Amino acid sequence: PKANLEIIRSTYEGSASSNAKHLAEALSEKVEWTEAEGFPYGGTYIGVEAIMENVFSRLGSEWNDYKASVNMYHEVSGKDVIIAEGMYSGVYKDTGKSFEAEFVHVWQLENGKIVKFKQYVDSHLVREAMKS
Amino acid sequence: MPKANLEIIRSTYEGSASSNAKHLAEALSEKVEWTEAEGFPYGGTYIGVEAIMENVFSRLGSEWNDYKASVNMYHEVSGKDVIIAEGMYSGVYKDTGKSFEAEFVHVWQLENGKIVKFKQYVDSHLVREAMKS
Ligand code: NA
Ligand code: NA
Repeated sequence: PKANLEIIRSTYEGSASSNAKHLAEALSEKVEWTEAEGFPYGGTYIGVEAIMENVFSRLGSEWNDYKASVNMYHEVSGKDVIIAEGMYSGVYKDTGKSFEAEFVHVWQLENGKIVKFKQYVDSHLVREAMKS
Repeated sequence: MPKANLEIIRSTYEGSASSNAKHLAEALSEKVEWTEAEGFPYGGTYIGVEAIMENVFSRLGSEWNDYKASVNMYHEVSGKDVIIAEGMYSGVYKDTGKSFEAEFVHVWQLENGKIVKFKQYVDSHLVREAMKS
């Protein structure tokens, strides 16, 4: 099997299509996916179909060029956990305002499947781009 | 020999505010660079303890009641002098009387037992909402 670090990098480091396919291939059936409360898509979603409807489809439809760029990956001692420090950027369609916001994503894997994801994000900056 | 990284970082959260502060001051390197998230009210990068206290901790103390950072997971990065803490802030903003809760991650880097870098990630919208009249 591919290393966990490689699996996680594969959800960010390629084209949008390769990233999306890689993520879907790696998600466990009952993956628990948490967007930060202050982020517009905040909440916890169980399974790929809820994640697509409530999160990724909206990142595509409400923003132009929504992008997540990782600056560091960290492998956690004594866990199957990968922590990514990164930056988001994008333009909110309704306002035309661009933003940048720093994030951390905490990924947990079991037997090489992604079983948990949690977003931490500088949500004030995201929300400011949404303000007319 | 210095104490373990994990021990040092835990000692900055797991006591009362007064001992946490003592422990942090004792562990900060002279060259520490400390970054608060841009969208957090005290956003910026601060060099050295004096700047950190002036711009960050003094204001957490003076502008809020019972500002607290509660850690839910401590992580140590394999083969690196990096500790990552996941947790929750809580507090009441004095000027509005509003309470908040917000999720954070803190990324700490050390060199030979002294903290050389800190970086805050925080759900800043929720903090900012408590500050609105
Ligand atoms: Na590990
Ligand atoms: Na106070």
